Amino acid sequence: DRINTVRGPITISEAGFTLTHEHICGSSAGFLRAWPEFFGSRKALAEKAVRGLRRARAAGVRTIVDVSTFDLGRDVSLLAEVSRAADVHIVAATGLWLDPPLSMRLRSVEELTQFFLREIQYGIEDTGIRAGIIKVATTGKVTPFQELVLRAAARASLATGVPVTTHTAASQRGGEQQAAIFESEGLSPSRVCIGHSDDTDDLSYLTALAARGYLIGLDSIPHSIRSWQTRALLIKALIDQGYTKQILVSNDWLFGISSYVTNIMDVMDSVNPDGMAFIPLRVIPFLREKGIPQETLAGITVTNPARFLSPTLR
Amino acid sequence: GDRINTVRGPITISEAGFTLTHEHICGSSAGFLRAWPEFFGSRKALAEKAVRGLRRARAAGVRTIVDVSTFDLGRDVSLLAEVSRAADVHIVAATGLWLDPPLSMRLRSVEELTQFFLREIQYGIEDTGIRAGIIKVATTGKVTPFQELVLRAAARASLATGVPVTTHTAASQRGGEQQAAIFESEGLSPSRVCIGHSDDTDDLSYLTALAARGYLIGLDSIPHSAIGLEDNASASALLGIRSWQTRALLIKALIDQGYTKQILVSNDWLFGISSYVTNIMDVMDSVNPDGMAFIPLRVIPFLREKGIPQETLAGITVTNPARFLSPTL
Ligand SMILES: C[As](C)(=O)[O-]
Ligand SMILES: C[As](C)(=O)[O-]
Ligand SMILES: [Zn+2]
Ligand SMILES: [Zn+2]
Ligand SMILES: [Zn+2]
Ligand SMILES: [Zn+2]
Repeated sequence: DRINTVRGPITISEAGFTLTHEHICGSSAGFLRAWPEFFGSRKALAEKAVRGLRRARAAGVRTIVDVSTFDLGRDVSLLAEVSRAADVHIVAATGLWLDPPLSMRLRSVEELTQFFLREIQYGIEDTGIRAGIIKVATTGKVTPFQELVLRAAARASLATGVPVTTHTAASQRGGEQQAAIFESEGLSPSRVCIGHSDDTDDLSYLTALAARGYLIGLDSIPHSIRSWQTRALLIKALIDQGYTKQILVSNDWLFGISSYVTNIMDVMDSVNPDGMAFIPLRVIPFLREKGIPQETLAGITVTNPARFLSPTLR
Repeated sequence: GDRINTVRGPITISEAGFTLTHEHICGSSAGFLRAWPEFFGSRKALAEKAVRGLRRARAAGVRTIVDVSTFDLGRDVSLLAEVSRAADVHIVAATGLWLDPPLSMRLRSVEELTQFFLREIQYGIEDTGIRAGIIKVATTGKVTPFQELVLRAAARASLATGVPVTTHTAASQRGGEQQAAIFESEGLSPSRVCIGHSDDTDDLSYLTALAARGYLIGLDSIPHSAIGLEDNASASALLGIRSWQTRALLIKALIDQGYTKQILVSNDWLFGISSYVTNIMDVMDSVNPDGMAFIPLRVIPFLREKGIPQETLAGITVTNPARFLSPTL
């Protein structure tokens, strides 16, 4: 019924057109606070994000899910500020990505479950802002620590109804091992989005996951040696197979980046000047031109994220 | 010249008094104390514990500690300021990087890292206005490419500000020699550098050779010992199984070799720890219930009894830290 955002709870019907995998800033824990000049300034980064969210809004977007975890340097205070100024809802994430510090890597599954629960049930830091999604990430065949993270994420999800969303290497079919771990925990696939799934041409891998009830996160379409149109046709391919209700689409864009080489943000913006508006301005019309009907597109961009984000244990 | 940055502002170096040069309020990770304070019970619980412990150290004669927690050890300078003020003990904060840099640090150039260290020294840490008075760096065995960048940025920051450098070593690996070589290649004076965790080894040839070059020698983990705890693999790995007396004897050894002016002594204690196994703080607190008061209450009398003059012990615990911390270029 209600989804937590960085400005408080909203009803399902208020979410509207939702981008389910995005970032205000891709960074590291404490980094934005310790070295804001890395981004010019905190004000400059905020202003860029407000402009970018208002552009997304004018292209029809009403909500984004920021899947920046603790170790991606999530600053929910920043998220709240730019959400307010852009009038775009932002759902914040708990979980762990691929750069956990020692204080996280040395935790038990039980400890990590408490941490994820605290961010969902109590709030993030001292802000009272509660996470509405759990983000996790794996590499290869899943490390021992990543297995603990996935199990902790399943248990937090099962306690709260909040969904899980993942980082994979699609070229390694990494969703398969993630699914196996989630199902061993008793998690329903309909609570899970297997993400970065547009980085493959292996349709049979995606269909098999969709048939098992997973949400398929076709979430990095503008990250272009495959063209974006090729990635976008995976959306059409899953629709054509009758799995429209399993599709989630996004840009995986960011407004600031420090967890990579300096000035990569500049390179990225020059390649995709549309930013988070790439899905609604380029991918949706491309799909219309391929004959996908309005009702289907609305299903994918409004109905599917609402069903996914609404906390549910059914 | 004669003023040093503390988390309550600049003090003249005559106000530093008895100084523990390698300590921690909390051993953690960037962002961690603010995201998960319940890991330590609560933030208030941790602050209260630190204040009790610092007040006891103060009763025992300690006037200043140097908290050598960096960004990636989860340094929260607001917490340092809160507990410094309440215990009325000076705390010097650190910039630099330890052994757990996140990607956003690991991918930076030497010039970027230099700017980051200079920001924390010359401008302030985060938005607090509190300036670091020391640069902490760390290496393991062979220095990694990234650690080499960190050590060069530290040297450059020190040369620009006069602020000293203090290091983490694996002393069993004679790590200070690789560190010293890099520092000297940048033109850094050894008198601006403390080679830390040097009490982790009994190799007096290694220690005296560094001392002879003008390095400060950090004998900084004296109460660290898992003797009696040999069935505890994690505590043994961290604390070692050499006795505190064995560690303390290195202080007398370096004095006896003529290097009194090169010795810095500390506990390397902490009031909270998240960057290791859960329960390690409780284990440590049972090994050493004196906490940071261990140096003045145990080690100083031990050395006296060996016949070391009071004046020598006062030079080590007061004069050497003052000379080390006073910005000098
Ligand atoms: C921060 As990412 C490139 O895993 O979406
Ligand atoms: C935080 As330590 C054990 O390197 O002093
Ligand atoms: Zn990812
Ligand atoms: Zn992402
Ligand atoms: Zn150390
Ligand atoms: Zn230390």
